[PDB]
Amino acid sequence: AMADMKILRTLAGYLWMRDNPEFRFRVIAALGFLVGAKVLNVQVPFLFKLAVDWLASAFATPAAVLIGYGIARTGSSAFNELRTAVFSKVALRTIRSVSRKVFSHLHDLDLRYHLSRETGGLNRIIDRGSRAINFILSAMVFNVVPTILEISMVSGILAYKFGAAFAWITSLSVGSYIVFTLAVTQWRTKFRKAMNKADNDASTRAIDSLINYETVKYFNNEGYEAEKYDQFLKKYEDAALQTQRSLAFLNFGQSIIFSTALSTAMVLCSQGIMNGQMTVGDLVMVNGLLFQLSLPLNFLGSVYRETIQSLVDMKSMFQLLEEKSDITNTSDAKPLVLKGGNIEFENVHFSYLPERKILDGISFVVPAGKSVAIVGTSGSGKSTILRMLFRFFDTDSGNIRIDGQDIKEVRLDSLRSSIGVVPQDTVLFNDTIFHNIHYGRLSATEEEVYEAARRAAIHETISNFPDKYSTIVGERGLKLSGGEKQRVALARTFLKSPAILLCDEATSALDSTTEAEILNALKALASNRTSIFIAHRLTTAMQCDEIVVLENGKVVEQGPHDELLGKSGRYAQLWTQQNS
Amino acid sequence: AMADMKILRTLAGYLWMRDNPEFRFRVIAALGFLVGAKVLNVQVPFLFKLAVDWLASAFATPAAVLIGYGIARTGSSAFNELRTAVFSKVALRTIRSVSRKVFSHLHDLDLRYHLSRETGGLNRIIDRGSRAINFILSAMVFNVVPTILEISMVSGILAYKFGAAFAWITSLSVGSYIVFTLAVTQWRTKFRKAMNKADNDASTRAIDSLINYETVKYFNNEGYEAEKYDQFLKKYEDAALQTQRSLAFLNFGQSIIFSTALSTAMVLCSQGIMNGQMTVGDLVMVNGLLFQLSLPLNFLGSVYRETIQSLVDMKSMFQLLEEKSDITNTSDAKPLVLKGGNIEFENVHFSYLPERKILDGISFVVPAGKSVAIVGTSGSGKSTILRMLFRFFDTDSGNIRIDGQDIKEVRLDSLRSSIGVVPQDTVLFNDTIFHNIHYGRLSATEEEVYEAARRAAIHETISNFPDKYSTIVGERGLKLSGGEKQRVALARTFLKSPAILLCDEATSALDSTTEAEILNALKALASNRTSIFIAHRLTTAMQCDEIVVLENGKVVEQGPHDELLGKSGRYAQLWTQQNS
Ligand SMILES: Nc1ncnc2c1ncn2[C@@H]1O[C@H](COP(=O)(O)OP(=O)(O)O)[C@@H](O)[C@H]1O
Ligand SMILES: Nc1ncnc2c1ncn2[C@@H]1O[C@H](COP(=O)(O)OP(=O)(O)O)[C@@H](O)[C@H]1O
Ligand code: VO4
Ligand code: VO4
Ligand SMILES: [Mg+2]
Ligand SMILES: [Mg+2]
Repeated sequence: AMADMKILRTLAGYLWMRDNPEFRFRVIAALGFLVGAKVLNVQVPFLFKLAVDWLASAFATPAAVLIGYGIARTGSSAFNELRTAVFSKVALRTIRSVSRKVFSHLHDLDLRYHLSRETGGLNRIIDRGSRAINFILSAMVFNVVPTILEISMVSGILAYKFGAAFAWITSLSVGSYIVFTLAVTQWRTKFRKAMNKADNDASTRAIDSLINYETVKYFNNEGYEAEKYDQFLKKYEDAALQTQRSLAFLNFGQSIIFSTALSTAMVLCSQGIMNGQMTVGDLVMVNGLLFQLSLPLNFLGSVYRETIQSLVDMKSMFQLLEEKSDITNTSDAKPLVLKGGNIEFENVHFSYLPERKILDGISFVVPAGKSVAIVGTSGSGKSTILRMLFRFFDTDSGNIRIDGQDIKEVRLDSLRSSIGVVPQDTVLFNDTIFHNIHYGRLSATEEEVYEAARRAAIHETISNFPDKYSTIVGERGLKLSGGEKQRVALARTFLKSPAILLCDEATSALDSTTEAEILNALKALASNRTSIFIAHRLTTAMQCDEIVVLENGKVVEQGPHDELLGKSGRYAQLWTQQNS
Repeated sequence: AMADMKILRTLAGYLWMRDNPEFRFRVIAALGFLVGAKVLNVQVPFLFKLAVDWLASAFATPAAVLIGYGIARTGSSAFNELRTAVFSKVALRTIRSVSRKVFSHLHDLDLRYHLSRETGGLNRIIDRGSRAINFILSAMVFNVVPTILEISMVSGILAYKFGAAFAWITSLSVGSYIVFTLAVTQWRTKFRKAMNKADNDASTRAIDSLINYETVKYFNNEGYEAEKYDQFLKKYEDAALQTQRSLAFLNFGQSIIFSTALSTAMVLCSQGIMNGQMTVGDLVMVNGLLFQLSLPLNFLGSVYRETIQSLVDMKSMFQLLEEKSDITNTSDAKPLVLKGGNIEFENVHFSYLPERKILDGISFVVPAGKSVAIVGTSGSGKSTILRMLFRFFDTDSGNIRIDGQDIKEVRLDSLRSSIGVVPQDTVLFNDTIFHNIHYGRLSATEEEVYEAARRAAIHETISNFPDKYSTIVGERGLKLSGGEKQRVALARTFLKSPAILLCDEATSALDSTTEAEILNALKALASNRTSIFIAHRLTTAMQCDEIVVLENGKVVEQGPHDELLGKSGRYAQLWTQQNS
């Protein structure tokens, strides 16, 4: 309950944004436009009644009255239609601002929220909530107050010409109506939540199946996905069908309470034909007044039903907005200043889950201007150090140091800009290859981009393409070949030119002859700055000065290439079979 | 225009599905429920008027009349609410069937449509269209005919008591109203299409940015995505703002034509106070009758506006449904029968685009029970043959033969089941690893799955996991390591056990010591059936009997390992530097 109150308060603050004085003029103009129509709408029946009465008692004068009636009809519609134009602008501006803020916060969220997300549920929630905000903004300003005022006016009219029992009857009817409506809305709130949960799951299942299109084409199991989607759609079918019947119960209950209220009103007055109310003029008055109470009352019931209905969909975003990143910067942060690349590890211990410990007692030092290569079993978690060094996941009980400085103390913005890393799996934007290669540094010019491709051994291949530097790379970089996709990612790091180089499985999908050229380029440019290369191939680690072997989360042997081969350790066995 | 007529005809056929006799009973019940309410609704004012007139001329009899008035009010609402329950069921069933058919056709579509799709536009279109069908189904059955009948009845009532000019005035007003409404709807149709196009682009851009989360976290360029999303949202803002004002023009035009029609009606009758219509009773009659014409007429205008509005969103799916796969099976197809794996190529020529030719004059033979390995430059397009052999893309001017049979003539279903391929890039479902490894063959039992993992060198690693055979693999298999993800894909092919094995970059992210065990398992199981291994590493091709070198789309050297080394060709140079 109090969570919804915070949601309404936050939305209300957006409407009354103090920064823009134009919005203040815009909102008050629409309100005055509504009250002007409401006053004129009341005046219209009075003008018509006066003309009819005057004509009955009795030409230019009726014509002017009929002309004035013409503008009155035009004026009532003119005020209403001209009112919604302004509020539409302010509501749409609020929609855009809220969507942009949600987008920014979603990208601000931590990595642990990702890698386990429901792809599709996020966009479905965003669309559903963005559709919901417009109605809540539109209805709240113009509908709640005038209807209550009209209800109060009609209540005062009915209080006039006291019947000494009609007030009690209508109070009881109103109380019963409110109780019934609140109970029905509270019951129906549960059904919408069940339907919403099923809809997101089907969408994310469909999107996952679409992502697995290559696998479901390689394997003949195509009907299984259709069957699962049919089951999810059947669940959504049942959830939606339950809601529709519940709506019919509310509508039937809506009429039955008013129908018996009208019946008991006519019965009560007919019971007093003699020794009581004897004027038949009052008989039509009570019927007309009750209808005049019914129409605004029915409008109020729809407004609350739609508001509580639309507010349920709103809880989906704002729960996501309350999510906070686990990793946060220190209250006092020092900018990262380094004159050389030195990395030190002091008994780092880290675990993805409390049950299993991946890293245990790993300690190594990276001298400035030197390259260190780590090799080992694929299950040893060698790449976890590279991910942890980038501070994707914070350390538990270990000390990590760069140039004699605390990485945790150092600001994240400064930390994530001095070093550059080549991803193990290359992902490319669905945009031009020129944009993909220029994403490394937007300040770079065309000459810098072209020379970077030459050292990546890709400019010659690009020159032979039908569209030089303009081919459209497909979704997730599927259109380009594996090797060329690998070369593109390396070119981004080359253009970025970071202080510390961290390549992860660089020469995996690359032929032998091109790898020799790439390694020579690395050993010339990266002489003055430290780098760390990780790869199972023995040829890339041979050139490195220092080689260590990591297995089962603990370092085994350290030293240069010559010492490792002589020691006849784990490294020697790996190189022996590779040479063959 | 005629395209929309086909769309309406297809939707109408779903409602009258001949297979289910229950639907026929369901639709006719609702129609009879509506006409019963309509007849009773007309009777209600007559009953009230009779009671008032009888009471004025003049108790148990009025009480029974008021009681009967009570059921009349209850009966009118009971028929209407009980009507919508059945049609909701049939409409939702139609929705589910249409969504399932669209899902199936989308997965039926060809590969060329994929790999260049707009991820997100598809789901947004599906959601928008699925929301649109319900209103069109609901409104068409119950709204078009009764409103026209009521309009005709009121037109006949106005034709009664001829004024000799009111019929002409109302005919002119109706014609002008229809012309104005059609013109406004035709003009507004363009605005909706512009808004719809912008919405899909923003969604697909956001989803692409979410997919590129790792890259936008590795590189500090985070604000660029927000700026692009803001620009797209601003375009959608402008497109939506243009629509809202156009709606206000229609509504203002709605009232002004009726307001002047009422004004000229009152002016015309007031002009004939003398020497004409002198009874003031007719003055209120024309006013009441005009309002009785106005309410159904306004309802008709809203129905057409909503129908033409919702039909624009419908064109999005049905254009996609008309899409047909480029590759189709032959009219007469023979089941694939083979006693051995023989593959023959006869001057195959294939090109992704007409500008560049990738494959030119490639001819090779794969003997039964033998393994052939191809190596070369990454840009030589060696993997295109494997993709083409699976008939993802049809050949242009080449002959491809399996066991002396035409692959094109052989049915696609039979062709895509005899052979199995390991993808170059491994994609895993967002489900349990047990389900991922069991996807190879649903008929396999638990024992077959467990023994398959042992030969994949992954059971030992899985046993040490916190959740044995129950860990949840993340989206696109990001949670698991590269090596373990590679091993999982191999286990699927092992469980499938196809007649022809085709591995693409199998031992890429795998340490040396595990690769020796895997290769030994391959050489024992795959002795009786042919296989093709492609990889840049020289150790995997050494064991193969026949080695060929493919560069620049043409074969260079062929023969066993010993002959290739002696020839001092391209293969010798590649192996020389690898040995070092
Ligand atoms: N997202 C994850 N969730 C659970 N366990 C993980 C995850 N990533 C890695 N591991 C564990 O870490 C080990 C591999 O570590 P990783 O850093 O992936 O090494 P590499 O990348 O060199 O294969 C595996 O045994 C696996 O169980
Ligand atoms: N989807 C594609 N669109 C355009 N060109 C492509 C596509 N896939 C491959 N190519 C071209 O084919 C060559 C690589 O072929 P490919 O079969 O990817 O070989 P490999 O997989 O061994 O790298 C590249 O030079 C590239 O230009
Ligand atoms: O040249 V490949 O992308 O098939 O390793
Ligand atoms: O063991 V790895 O997945 O970093 O090649
Ligand atoms: Mg490859
Ligand atoms: Mg790896």
